[PDB]
Amino acid sequence: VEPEHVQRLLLSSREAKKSAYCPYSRFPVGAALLTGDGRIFSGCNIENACYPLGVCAERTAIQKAISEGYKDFRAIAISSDLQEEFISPCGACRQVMREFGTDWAVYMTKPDGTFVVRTVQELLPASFGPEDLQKIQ
Amino acid sequence: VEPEHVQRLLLSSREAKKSAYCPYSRFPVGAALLTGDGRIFSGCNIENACYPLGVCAERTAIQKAISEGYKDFRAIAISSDLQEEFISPCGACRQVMREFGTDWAVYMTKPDGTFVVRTVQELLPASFGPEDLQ
Amino acid sequence: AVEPEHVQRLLLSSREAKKSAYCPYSRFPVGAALLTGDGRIFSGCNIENACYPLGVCAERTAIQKAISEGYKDFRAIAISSDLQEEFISPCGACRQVMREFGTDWAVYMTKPDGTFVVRTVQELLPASFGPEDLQK
Amino acid sequence: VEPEHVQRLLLSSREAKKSAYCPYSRFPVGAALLTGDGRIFSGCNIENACYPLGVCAERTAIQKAISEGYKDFRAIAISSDLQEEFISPCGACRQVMREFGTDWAVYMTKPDGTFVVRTVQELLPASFGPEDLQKIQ
Ligand SMILES: O=C1C=CN([C@@H]2O[C@H](CO)[C@@H](O)[C@H]2O)C(=O)C1
Ligand SMILES: O=C1C=CN([C@@H]2O[C@H](CO)[C@@H](O)[C@H]2O)C(=O)C1
Ligand SMILES: O=C1C=CN([C@@H]2O[C@H](CO)[C@@H](O)[C@H]2O)C(=O)C1
Ligand SMILES: O=C1C=CN([C@@H]2O[C@H](CO)[C@@H](O)[C@H]2O)C(=O)C1
Ligand SMILES: [Zn+2]
Ligand SMILES: [Zn+2]
Ligand SMILES: [Zn+2]
Ligand SMILES: [Zn+2]
Repeated sequence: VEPEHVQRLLLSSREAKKSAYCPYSRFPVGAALLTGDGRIFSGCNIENACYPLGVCAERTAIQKAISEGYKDFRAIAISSDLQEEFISPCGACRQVMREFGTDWAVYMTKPDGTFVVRTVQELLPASFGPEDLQKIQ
Repeated sequence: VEPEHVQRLLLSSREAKKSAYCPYSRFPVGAALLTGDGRIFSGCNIENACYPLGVCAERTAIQKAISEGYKDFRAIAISSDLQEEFISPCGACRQVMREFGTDWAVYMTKPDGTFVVRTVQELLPASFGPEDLQ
Repeated sequence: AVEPEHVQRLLLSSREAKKSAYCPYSRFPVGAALLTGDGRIFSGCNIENACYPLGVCAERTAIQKAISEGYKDFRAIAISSDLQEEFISPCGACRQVMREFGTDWAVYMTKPDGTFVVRTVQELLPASFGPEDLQK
Repeated sequence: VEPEHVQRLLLSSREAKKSAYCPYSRFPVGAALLTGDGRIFSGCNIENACYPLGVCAERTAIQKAISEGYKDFRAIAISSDLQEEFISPCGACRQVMREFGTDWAVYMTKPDGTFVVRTVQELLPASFGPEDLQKIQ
């Protein structure tokens, strides 16, 4: 029913959630990042005794990709155990997503397979970015 | 919000920028928060040798306000030295703002005094929030 | 060292600061108070977020408050929590922020009964990364 | 001459530095993490226009490992272009390392291959950790 790449995205994010390290919130989250060439990098939240030091599924996935040399992203899907709410990315992840482009898709899903799609631009209007430090020239 | 407050808020934000500790970016930023009862808490960005450990002006101000017992905010103004564009809050700050409501105002200014106003909701659509964990 | 008077003021201040803690997620309130060179005290408490990574520790709330007011000379900082049988220790992120402003100052890790362990920033963060590494 | 695992760590850390996304500080850092079963996970610092949203090499590597299901870490090496100074992990990274043990090694290096090794414990004494949050005490 859904395009093949969307199927891959949803399945990978749901699978990625199994590796979540969240003994404090018991709120497992998984993510699957799709690059331009078709490769997928997965991620999950990894908390810390000192809450502020944890990391979200999206950034774990984006950080993995970049460390591997991939900066061209097409889309990223997110999965959680919230059955009645589309899992949405926090502002911090939106900012990191934005560092690598505003024109890519974020699939906010539910366990049943349903989802909402918004671009990074829509998720982060009038975004602060590289231009602020006059880095685009 | 009362224009009397808006002005005091905008000035406080620029004044706060003078304390900025940003020897790495050399991009100082100030912010001023207005609570529901008219009290104003300001803040500035404080960087660190290891970049990830720095903090933004908005959060410095919000964190200050909360530590003083205030959690009901009406607006927050931001000021920087960037001439070409209105200084807007990074996603992390938008998420901290959201933690305490989506209906308040964010004043994104330019050094000359002009600005654009947007609510926390408009800056962080379809947000993740407290209700996700309740 | 630091006079028992300032230490008591720091101690009472951190404990009092802990009352404002915003921590509905962990329900682990923490308070902190730092002493500047001129004797002024600034306090803070942890402030969490629905998305855990966006919270902040009590020490950084205090330090950032101090700096925002123009103070960057610290003599000592005291931390307090509800942990009965354990001295509350600052996390690594806070130690690194403390280090940005010196390594020779004192950190007081306390218990709810007033007992404490004191260590310098240098001792809590040895062979540290710092501003000097970016100059060279 | 160093033990094979040390050579691998040193070399991987050096190679991972090439993927560093650090246009703001222009200070590239690489890290390599050795797990108990011998697998190595690399990472690099990934900055953001808004400085606070950046991530260090050590955590990029640790998060990669955990996302893949590895929590038993044996050692991690760090590399930078700092010629006459062993690159040291920031306090934030030492806290993340500590979440997964205090008794493993950290190799702080220089480009010439020389290094200083300390355990997580020595780099983060009287640390705050998971047990401080245990329900019963
Ligand atoms: O969309 C997202 C919302 C939240 N989280 C993670 O969920 C836990 C609770 O905030 C934390 O571990 C937090 O990082 C994500 O990883 C993604
Ligand atoms: O030494 C300290 C240890 C932890 N914390 C705070 O405690 C909660 C649980 O990690 C989080 O809110 C965390 O920030 C401090 O504020 C100080
Ligand atoms: O809206 C804002 C944009 C950026 N910053 C700060 O500016 C520096 C460059 O990213 C960093 O110190 C960053 O924290 C703020 O304080 C507020
Ligand atoms: O040991 C380390 C010290 C610093 N960093 C990174 O170097 C840049 C300067 O703070 C930042 O990008 C910072 O994250 C590392 O990744 C490792
Ligand atoms: Zn996030
Ligand atoms: Zn910010
Ligand atoms: Zn801390
Ligand atoms: Zn680090």
